[PDB]
Amino acid sequence: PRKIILDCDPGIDDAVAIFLAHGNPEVELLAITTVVGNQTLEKVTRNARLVADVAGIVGVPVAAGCTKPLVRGVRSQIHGETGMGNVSYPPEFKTKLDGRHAVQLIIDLIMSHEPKTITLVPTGGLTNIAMAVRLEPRIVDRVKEVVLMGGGYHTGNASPVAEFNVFVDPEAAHIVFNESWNVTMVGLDLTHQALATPAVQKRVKEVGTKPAAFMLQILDFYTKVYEKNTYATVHDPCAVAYVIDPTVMTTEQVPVDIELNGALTTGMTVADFRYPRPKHCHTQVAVKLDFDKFWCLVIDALKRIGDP
Amino acid sequence: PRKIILDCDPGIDDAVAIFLAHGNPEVELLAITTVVGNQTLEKVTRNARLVADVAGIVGVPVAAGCTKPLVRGVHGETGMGNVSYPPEFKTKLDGRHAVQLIIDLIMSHEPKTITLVPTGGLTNIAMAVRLEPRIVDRVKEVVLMGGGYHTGNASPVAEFNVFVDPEAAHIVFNESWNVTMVGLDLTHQALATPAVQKRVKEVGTKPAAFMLQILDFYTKVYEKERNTYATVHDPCAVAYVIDPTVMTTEQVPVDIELNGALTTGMTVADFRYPRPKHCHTQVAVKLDFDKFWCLVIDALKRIGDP
Amino acid sequence: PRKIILDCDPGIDDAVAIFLAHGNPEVELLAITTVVGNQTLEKVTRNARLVADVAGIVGVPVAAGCTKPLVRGVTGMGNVSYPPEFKTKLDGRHAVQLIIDLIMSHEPKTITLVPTGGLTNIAMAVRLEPRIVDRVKEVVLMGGGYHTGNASPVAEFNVFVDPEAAHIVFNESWNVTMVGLDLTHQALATPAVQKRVKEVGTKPAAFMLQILDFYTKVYEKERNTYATVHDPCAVAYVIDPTVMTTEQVPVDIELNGALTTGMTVADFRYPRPKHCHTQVAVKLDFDKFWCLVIDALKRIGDPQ
Amino acid sequence: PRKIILDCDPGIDDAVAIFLAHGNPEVELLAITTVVGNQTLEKVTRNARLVADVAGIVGVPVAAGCTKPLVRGVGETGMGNVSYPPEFKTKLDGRHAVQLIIDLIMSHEPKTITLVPTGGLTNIAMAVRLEPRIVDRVKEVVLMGGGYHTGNASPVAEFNVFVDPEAAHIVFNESWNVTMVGLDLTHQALATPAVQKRVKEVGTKPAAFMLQILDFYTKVYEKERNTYATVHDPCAVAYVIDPTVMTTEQVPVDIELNGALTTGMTVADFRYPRPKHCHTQVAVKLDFDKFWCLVIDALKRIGDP
Ligand SMILES: [Ca+2]
Ligand SMILES: [Ca+2]
Ligand SMILES: [Ca+2]
Ligand SMILES: [Ca+2]
Ligand SMILES: [Ca+2]
Ligand SMILES: [Cl-]
Ligand SMILES: [Cl-]
Repeated sequence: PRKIILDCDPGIDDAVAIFLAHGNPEVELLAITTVVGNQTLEKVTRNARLVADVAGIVGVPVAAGCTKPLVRGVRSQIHGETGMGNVSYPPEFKTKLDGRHAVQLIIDLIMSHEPKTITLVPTGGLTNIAMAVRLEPRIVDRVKEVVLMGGGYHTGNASPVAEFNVFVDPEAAHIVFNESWNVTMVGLDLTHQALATPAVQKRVKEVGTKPAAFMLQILDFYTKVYEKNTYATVHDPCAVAYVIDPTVMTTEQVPVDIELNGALTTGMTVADFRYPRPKHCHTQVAVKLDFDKFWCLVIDALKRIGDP
Repeated sequence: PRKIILDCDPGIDDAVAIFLAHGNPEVELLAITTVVGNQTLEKVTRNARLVADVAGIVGVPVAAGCTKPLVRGVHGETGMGNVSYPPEFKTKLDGRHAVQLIIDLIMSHEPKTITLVPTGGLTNIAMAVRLEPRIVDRVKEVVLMGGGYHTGNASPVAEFNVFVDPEAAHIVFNESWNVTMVGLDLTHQALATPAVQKRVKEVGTKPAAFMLQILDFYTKVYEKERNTYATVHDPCAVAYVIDPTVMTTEQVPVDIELNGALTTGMTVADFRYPRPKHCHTQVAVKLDFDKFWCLVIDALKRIGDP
Repeated sequence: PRKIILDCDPGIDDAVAIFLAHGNPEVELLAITTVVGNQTLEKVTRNARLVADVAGIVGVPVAAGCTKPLVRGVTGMGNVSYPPEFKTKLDGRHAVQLIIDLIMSHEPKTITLVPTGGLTNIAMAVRLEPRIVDRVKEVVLMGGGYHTGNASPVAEFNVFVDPEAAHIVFNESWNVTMVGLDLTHQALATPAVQKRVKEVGTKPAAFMLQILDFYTKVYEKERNTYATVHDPCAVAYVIDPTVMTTEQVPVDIELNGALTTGMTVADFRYPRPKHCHTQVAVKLDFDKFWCLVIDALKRIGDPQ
Repeated sequence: PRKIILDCDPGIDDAVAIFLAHGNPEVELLAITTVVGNQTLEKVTRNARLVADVAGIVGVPVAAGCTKPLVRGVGETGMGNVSYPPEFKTKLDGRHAVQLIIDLIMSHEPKTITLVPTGGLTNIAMAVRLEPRIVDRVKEVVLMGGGYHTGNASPVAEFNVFVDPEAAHIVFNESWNVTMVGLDLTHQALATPAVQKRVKEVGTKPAAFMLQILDFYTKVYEKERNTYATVHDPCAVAYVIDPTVMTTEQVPVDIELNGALTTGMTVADFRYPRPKHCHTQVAVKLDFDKFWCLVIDALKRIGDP
């Protein structure tokens, strides 16, 4: 399997990504690390433990990371005051909180495993990844690659041109996108295609298990968020899906940089589609989703998880 | 006919726009005004007089405008694209600065009858707006070639006409008048394919040969910027004035980035929903390719050999 | 006398500048041109005509200029009332065109531009007729502040209200003297100065005292100091350059910064450049400055 | 003694700061941590170990920190014209400077450690974001950097802030108390011929080391000067030793990150009315004779180790 670290801020779609990464046999979750986002670090960390309980994830450290973006002030109409819809939390989690800061855990894991065996899969702001890069620069060449859900070369949500994960910590994104490692940006241009349509939702329900139920409950809290004018798009699992099977989406190799200064455009992932296209480029952007293959991967992972 | 003022920086694109405006029966050129860009004001004013000579354009003042952008600073070519200048131009230069000519024409003509058609940097337009604010409500509308909501050429995200004077663009886009942005998203479709160039060649007149010669010169000069055939840009704005069904448009808020490290000069269009009901700006989307080239070839035919 | 064009946004301190320019014989006022500032162009143009009425200024065109800054967004004078009709007529020309016309029609190097408001008219004139730049003698402006701000921690009002226009002016090749806040915060209207103004005993003196009393109330309330009169300092420099010290240093205008937009950035590092077209005013000769102001009020007297 | 951590990029100024902290009885060095600046992290770390050897500093961990700024890109022998020894006596702690800083602050009682940065603020900012509890636990920060009316790296920016403006913005916008000893203060710490002769008369190896390297860099950087050579970084240590060595003013101070001309400026708001609360203050006027007395005294107390 491909070993991954899932760095996230759950978050309903982060939860679906955790389910996909756990249930699919082609990826091995080495850790779930959390970062401040559009819920406080405390809240998304509680949510990550909740998702890990529901999916019965054992043997995988869950470590809390950065409580604040690098430079920007902290930034919930999407995922709830909870971060996880209207779900009931247990009195007690089975999933313990690792004692390490996520940044130290990411470093420890990368430095102890063989080179080029871990893929980083960030699906929140990039603060933890950037901190780890600056605290231990040797991780950059040791990582296999980075596949992040974030950005948008021609679509914004947080602003006309910026996507939330980059927008909440542009400086951290700038750090991640300007290191020499290979980066795949699974941005809004891709993830707006990952539609949780009624048909897809019925297939989710036909699994008939506690995680499928949890998922559709949080997902129609999400669906009523996205109605108020599309179906819920489930962004973050798209990044995990690419690690499972890169043919699930097309990509294009182009330069991508992060705007830090502009009054209208801070947080933009500026992708250069001009000619000539670079024949060697460490960044690529995702373009077209294979919708059927993607939803097949998500439903297969739910079936595999069963009822822990 | 639609009266227009063509503010430009020829430029092969601007030359084709001038031919289209002059040849097409539905446009009345009131002036050709020139502006600095990546070429100097003096060079493009010489080019504009060459274009006017070749098309036989009489009775239309040609006026030189701003020599520098508002705030920003800033080979082997005989004449324009290896077409020599005559020893002296037949077309004279109007004595007035383009900024003053634009004001004078707008204020002296009845209201809501003149369309401004900028196809270079927006410096003259912005100067005229700040010097005589009454022109804004008096102008029918503005149809400019420039910008790009998901495209760039000067940078990954900015187009030349906006990039060379972002401040002037910010002025033009933030006035209350109706603005149609015919950006690179649209003009990338106006490809001068081999079949199109054969039809141009078959017009068989000196302006057609002039257009093809200069287009070829610039197709070779800028070969490294393309993955397909040469395109023409600026005439698309004139075409929109002639027949607005030549392209589709979407009403959307558009603003100009002025202080981005990577994005200065970007036309930032907000496509998010909900889209505002009343937008004074719209962006051009899809070109009617056959109709566009039919208009261009028709204008050349009608110009004939002056 | 040195011919000047006084470009202003009255404004009590602009009023004092107009009085100084009119009353002192070393300067010849060719025009008073107005520009939008903190008050609208219409309002400061009414104020300029009022000030011209009060001082009996005749033969000097008063021309209204730009209604808006280049790019940025935006019961007579203090408590004096306007007359029902001004004696001073509003010129028909836009200030930008009047500035161009005067410069092009006079011999080269005979006119000094004295801006004491936002620089919008000056910048427009520069871009519309670039020949004025080499033709102007120099520019002496009240604006900016190399180590002092008021509109922000680091920006002065006149530059802050139109940074792009200031950038245009400071980056042309003509000679620029920046009389900024570092200098003008010294031009204090102390009780002794106000008593000497009172004792001139003319209607223009009493006008200046009334509006500067309106000004002292707001400077005590908002800055915890006596009233400073900024704009006449720039006129004073044209009258007599020994009224203040200057230092020749590069100066540029910040346009982008989140904290520093509008700042006049002066480079005091060594080595200094041998050829520098900008200089900044530093130390005011207080007694000489206020002497010049009082002498001009006495010369105007109670005018025709 | 007041416990400090000296986070630095030696650097002859930093060397004098280290000598002053080591020789003066009022301060106790808990650690010397290094950060990239104008010279590479590797180089200034070799320099720090050289300085520690020369001063005979034992029992004080020397730890290498960040090799790059947070966001921005980056006859000499060893240090100036002093060659390194074949092996240093002073060993490198194995911890990253950022982890040593956190460990020291978290293991000591609250409000007993003063951070004294004299290089880019990258390590400090990283430690803040990795372990936010350090911010309330630190007694205060006294940094050499910035310039409210003076620049060297640009017309308005000082090198330490300019090399990592983002890390400065982090350090200046935390709630802890910050004293900025900037160029407006330090341009006064002149090393006049009188001072240099007195330093020479101390007659020790550290004194000759300081004079030799300062002379080297004074010649190399003398067209950028209108007067004698200046020491900068020890002024922050001097403040910790005796706050009356310089005057201060409480004013808001922020860091410009997106200016065309002004990125890296410490923007100090001197306008009235001054705010209710200020957690930052700037140094203004130096007690010249007391500062140089303190430096020469530290050199005498160190002796020849
Ligand atoms: Ca997420
Ligand atoms: Ca053009
Ligand atoms: Ca004024
Ligand atoms: Ca010690
Ligand atoms: Ca240092
Ligand atoms: Cl003269
Ligand atoms: Cl000075």
